[PDB]
Amino acid sequence: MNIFEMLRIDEGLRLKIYKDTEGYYTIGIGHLLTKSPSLNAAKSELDKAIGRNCNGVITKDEAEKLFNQDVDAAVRGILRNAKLKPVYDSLDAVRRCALINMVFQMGETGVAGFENSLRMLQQKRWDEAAVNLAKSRWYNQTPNRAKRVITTFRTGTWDAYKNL
Repeated sequence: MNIFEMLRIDEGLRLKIYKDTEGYYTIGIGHLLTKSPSLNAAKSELDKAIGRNCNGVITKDEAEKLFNQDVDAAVRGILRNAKLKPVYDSLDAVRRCALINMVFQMGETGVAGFENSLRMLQQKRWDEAAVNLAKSRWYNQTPNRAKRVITTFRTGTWDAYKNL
């Protein structure tokens, strides 16, 4: 299993503009288009992102291209972030995937907001950190996905996804 397959499981793939769990306009593999209520603002952003007149729809190829860009940007973001980089560097390969997953869903800023949990991960206090991560809006809003990520940090294996 790898970051791409993990994220493809968590986000799904949709080839027509859709609304995410928060109600925002998204397309592909969790690619947020805009937080704006306008489907028109969304269709404009989409065309700008793809470089063609899409009319709210894209091909598999376009979805994957967007996905490659987003995972890349998430990774580069972590490495440039002063709060995030040290944590990332301290982790093993599977757990690194869990942090990337959080960053892709919630942005750098958002994850950087989990101060206490980050400190516990850096310390390698797995169980403690899993309990702390669960005390967030994130966990209450998307509990099954949060649980999968949480189990990933807790165990350092892909068991939560080997099911799926």
